[PDB]
Amino acid sequence: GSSGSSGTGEKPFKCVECGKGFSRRSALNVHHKLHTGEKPSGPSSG
Ligand SMILES: [Zn+2]
Repeated sequence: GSSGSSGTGEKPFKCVECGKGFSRRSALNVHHKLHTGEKPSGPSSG
């Protein structure tokens, strides 16, 4: 079997979409763009 979660960091910056962990207020802002915008799936009419 496998066990031993030792992947902690306590980063100050975190994504509001997944909760990632960054170090600067820039790298996190860029990773966000990835969230806002995905393949053409689910026509959300408006
Ligand atoms: Zn994210």
